[PDB]
Amino acid sequence: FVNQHLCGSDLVEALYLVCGERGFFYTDKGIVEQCCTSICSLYQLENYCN
Repeated sequence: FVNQHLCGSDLVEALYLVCGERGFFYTDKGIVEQCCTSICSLYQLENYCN
């Protein structure tokens, strides 16, 4: 969807548009530190949801 930073608000909003089913995975938070101030990788973000 985007090739820049998104941070929770967008990180979560995207993980939502990324999967759109069971609210993707968002509890442990093994990320958000490089996808908010740094760029991420839609490929990896598309693997958080089941």
